[PDB]
Amino acid sequence: ITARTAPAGGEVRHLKMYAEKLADGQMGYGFEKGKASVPGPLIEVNEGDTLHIEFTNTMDVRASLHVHGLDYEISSDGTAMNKSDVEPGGTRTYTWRTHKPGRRDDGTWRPGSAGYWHYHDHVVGTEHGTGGIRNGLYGPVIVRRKGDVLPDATHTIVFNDMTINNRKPHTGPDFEATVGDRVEIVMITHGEFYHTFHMHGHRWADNRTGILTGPDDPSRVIDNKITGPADSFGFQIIAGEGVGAGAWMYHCHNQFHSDMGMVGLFLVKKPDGTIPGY
Amino acid sequence: ITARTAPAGGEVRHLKMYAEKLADGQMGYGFEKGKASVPGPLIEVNEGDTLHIEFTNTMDVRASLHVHGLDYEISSDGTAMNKSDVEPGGTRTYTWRTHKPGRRDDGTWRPGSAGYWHYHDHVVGTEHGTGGIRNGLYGPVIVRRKGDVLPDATHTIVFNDMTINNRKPHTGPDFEATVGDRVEIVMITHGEFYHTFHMHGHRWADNRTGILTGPDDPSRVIDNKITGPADSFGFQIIAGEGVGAGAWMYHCHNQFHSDMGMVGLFLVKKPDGTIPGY
Amino acid sequence: ITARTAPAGGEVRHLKMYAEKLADGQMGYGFEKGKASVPGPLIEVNEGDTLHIEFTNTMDVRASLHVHGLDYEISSDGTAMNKSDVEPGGTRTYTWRTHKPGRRDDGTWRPGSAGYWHYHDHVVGTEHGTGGIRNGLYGPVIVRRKGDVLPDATHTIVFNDMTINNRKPHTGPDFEATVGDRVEIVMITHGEFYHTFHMHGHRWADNRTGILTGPDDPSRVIDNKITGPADSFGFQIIAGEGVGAGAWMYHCHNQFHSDMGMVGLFLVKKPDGTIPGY
Ligand SMILES: [Cu+2]
Ligand SMILES: [Cu+2]
Ligand SMILES: [Cu+2]
Ligand SMILES: [Cu+2]
Ligand SMILES: [Cu+2]
Ligand SMILES: [Cu+2]
Ligand SMILES: [Cu+2]
Ligand SMILES: [Cu+2]
Ligand SMILES: [Cu+2]
Ligand SMILES: [Cu+2]
Ligand SMILES: [Cu+2]
Ligand SMILES: [Cu+2]
Ligand SMILES: [O-]
Ligand SMILES: [O-]
Ligand SMILES: [O-]
Repeated sequence: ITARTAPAGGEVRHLKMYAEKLADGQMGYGFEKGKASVPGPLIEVNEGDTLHIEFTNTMDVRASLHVHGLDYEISSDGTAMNKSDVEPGGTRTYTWRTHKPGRRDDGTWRPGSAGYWHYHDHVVGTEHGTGGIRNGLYGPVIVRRKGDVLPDATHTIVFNDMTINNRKPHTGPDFEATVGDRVEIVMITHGEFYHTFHMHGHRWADNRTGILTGPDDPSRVIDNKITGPADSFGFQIIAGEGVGAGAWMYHCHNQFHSDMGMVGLFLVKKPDGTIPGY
Repeated sequence: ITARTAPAGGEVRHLKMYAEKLADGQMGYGFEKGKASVPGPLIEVNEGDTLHIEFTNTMDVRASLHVHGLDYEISSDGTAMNKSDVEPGGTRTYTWRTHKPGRRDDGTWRPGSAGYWHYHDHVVGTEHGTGGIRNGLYGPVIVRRKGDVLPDATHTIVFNDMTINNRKPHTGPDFEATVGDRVEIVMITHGEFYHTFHMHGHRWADNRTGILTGPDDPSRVIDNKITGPADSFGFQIIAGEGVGAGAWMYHCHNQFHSDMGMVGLFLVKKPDGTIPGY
Repeated sequence: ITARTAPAGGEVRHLKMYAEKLADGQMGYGFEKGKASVPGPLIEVNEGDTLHIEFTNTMDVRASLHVHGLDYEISSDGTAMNKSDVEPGGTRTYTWRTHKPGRRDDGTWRPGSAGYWHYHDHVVGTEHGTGGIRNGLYGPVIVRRKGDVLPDATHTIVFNDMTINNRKPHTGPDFEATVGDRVEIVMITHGEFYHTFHMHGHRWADNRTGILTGPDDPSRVIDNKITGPADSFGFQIIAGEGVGAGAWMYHCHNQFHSDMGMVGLFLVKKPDGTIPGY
């Protein structure tokens, strides 16, 4: 493999995180005060890493951090129930652990933590984070397995109710690649709606990594994936592979949601920077 | 594998079953008159087993027994259309067969019956069982393949419209386990709604058994599964594996649905019997 | 395998196609003028084939042809944005290529084009084809991989909003087979609703072909499949295998949708042409 690959994990990483109310009314996570995003920052790690996150709630209401997929103790589940949220102005340290797969004492196979996951608030608005999530308190988490192929860039598309990334309808987000790039997309759904994520000109494997191991990988290949609230998948694609440059559309294929604004562009450029038709 | 495993099938099993109207308005299946449950009793069998069920309808309206997954002749499909429902007070013997996998004469591969299946009414309220299903006429069916790992206990979570197991909003069901137990979940959806089943602190394989065969199983690992009417999956988890004891929440992650009551507790206890925080 | 298998692709195929406004008000694709259908004709090809489709728009409104899964350049994505639709009375040649799977230069594994795909309009009603798709501008596309088992017949079932193949509620379509026939279903969903496709007495593998490769194929076996707008899968079944002849119901298991009309019959006949109960 001429491509970069993920190393074996086992680091103890540290991370400061904030929750901020944004001037537009939204709420967002950030790694630096004043630099909060919706979606929030991407956290990326290797199976075996441990992550300590000193999370500071800079808001006037309680807020929390809840993650999918990773190992955490109940003290870190981010729920009011388990006394795990954070009061206004407070600071709590959360810990996420990840393990490699392997055989258990009983001969059964323990799955690893690798995958395309995500984190979100669990206590704003309701004890399930309905307000925090609607407001933008969600972000992606990637856990890589030793050997995983690494992309040239990672992009996060979140269908949150009937928006992408909390944007006004019909305003993207667009993003750009050059024909040939190894583009990784993290796709997360939130809210009370169901969607189908469709991408013109490109397809991927409906498995953990979006990539087939080889000739024996039985995973289906698809260009259209159904998604429900708190579902998260990812894939990698070769921008324009076999199809060339262009303004490639991505959208929710729900005809109503398409019409109502859930559309963006994957702008795959030629080596000279141009996009056929423009 | 030092865990118990399912034996080869081939038995001819007999079963008596009833449909009763319950004092609280609902309708339920049972194995003994006066002991009907919503969800109904679990039927569990091995590939190759045959099941003769003498089903007696103790209600004042036609009722039936329709099963997913297993082999049955049209006389046992449980529809009014094919004359295989049951008159009030009547008694009828349904037969379900199961088979092992193996090679067909044409060299193709016939799948076996193994899986996480279910049974429900088909003629109450409408010719599609809408009333019976609404009222509680559904139950789980497990078909095991020789060698399948057996659990310490099995639990059935049914998302029926916007309830769990037909319970009142925000009333569980909760279950208890001890850190270390092998806990099997049978998850069934019924009605006119779509859901995502989420479970804190735990994850499983999105394949037939919920378990990875080993290092080569390409099955994706998830903690959030989308489900539609009459969908049915299952899985096993090691209670608290890598995360400890606690009041672990499970719910539909549809923000509206969890707000409206669709939440339960998976109480994983320390060996002293306690649950962190209480 | 003593059943017919798909050959290696590589042909350059040519195809003429029309969009016709039908007298009942719908819009359909056809291969011959005056012989348009909803669903439109089945296009079927082998990995490596190229297909040039001279598509003539016979209607009073712009219309287009957009395909899932296969390779196409941006000049052929069928969108207004990319100047790829067809004006009334106009004629445009779209091109679809397909490729075999194989190893990329970087050691990674490029998936082939094989699958159960589909094509539909992208510019009638809205820039997402909401009108065309509503009216019936959709059809199936199969891309076979060398060695794929071929069926005795293929049938296409489209859940379009709350109809099957744009039919009036409770009017089928029905299909006939003989016990033993190898029957292929192409299942496609369009519109703004979500569905579960259920079939009595039969089951299939939730992978690309609906078939297990053999004893090592980890794919789940199911009889009930969730589906969203622009989703497309297919499978093969042996009509009546292990269950006998009969009037086998297929429907959307959404209790509301089946009550509301989304039901059809798979009439599996005895060798004497009869159907148990009639
Ligand atoms: Cu939660
Ligand atoms: Cu959508
Ligand atoms: Cu498309
Ligand atoms: Cu969540
Ligand atoms: Cu049915
Ligand atoms: Cu729900
Ligand atoms: Cu969670
Ligand atoms: Cu059913
Ligand atoms: Cu599109
Ligand atoms: Cu439906
Ligand atoms: Cu059924
Ligand atoms: Cu489409
Ligand atoms: O599309
Ligand atoms: O959650
Ligand atoms: O059914």
